[PDB]
Amino acid sequence: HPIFHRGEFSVCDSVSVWVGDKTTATDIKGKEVMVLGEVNSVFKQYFFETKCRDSGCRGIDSKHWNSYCTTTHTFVKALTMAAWRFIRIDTACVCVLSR
Amino acid sequence: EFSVCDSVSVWVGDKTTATDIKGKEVMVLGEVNISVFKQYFFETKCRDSGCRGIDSKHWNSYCTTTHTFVKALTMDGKQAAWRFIRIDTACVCVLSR
DNA sequence: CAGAGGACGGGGAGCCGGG
DNA sequence: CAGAGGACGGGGAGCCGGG
Repeated sequence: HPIFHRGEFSVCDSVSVWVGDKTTATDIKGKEVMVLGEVNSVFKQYFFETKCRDSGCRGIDSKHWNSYCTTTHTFVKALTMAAWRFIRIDTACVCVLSR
Repeated sequence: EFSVCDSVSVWVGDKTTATDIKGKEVMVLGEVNISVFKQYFFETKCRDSGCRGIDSKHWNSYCTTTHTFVKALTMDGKQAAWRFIRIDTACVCVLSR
């Protein structure tokens, strides 16, 4: 999904990228932290990030609704400065409504 | 304000099995070392009709759970291996017609 | 190191989790 | 075990990434 060959598409478009160069982050606490290049046997730290691409979300009933596309976040462990902590990684592009 | 597709988020700390980024089933180890830590994962997914707020007249629609990839310490034979596994991460709306 | 309401959700840092 | 195209997206295991 979306099942393209069947004509499907997201309400909000996203872009996904692998992030190998991360140096600072906001942690789960809401505080800014330094993220290490490598963690221990030894690995580079990589994060899969997915952001809103781009108004309004596609396919919305504008007679009843305001809408916008926004980036939501998950929490992924990372070695940070040394502590093993949850950090905010962008993860989807979802559609939020009102009025 | 609310989502077009309602999600539920939860902490999971009892994951023994998962699908890895290759598409293959793998065993997830209880704990990982540095001082030891349990592996917990943040998982978000759809709860449940179309999505909410959609122009029904013109569009079919459904809510679906999307996934991200998170490293975890996994069993590979008699060795430990640090592999990306698939984790539910959001609920989004897919359109058609 | 010390939870949860209203119906036609709730345990572990101002943390994660609204016709 | 060695990339990318139509236009009013592209590098590192069937892997990640459509009026």
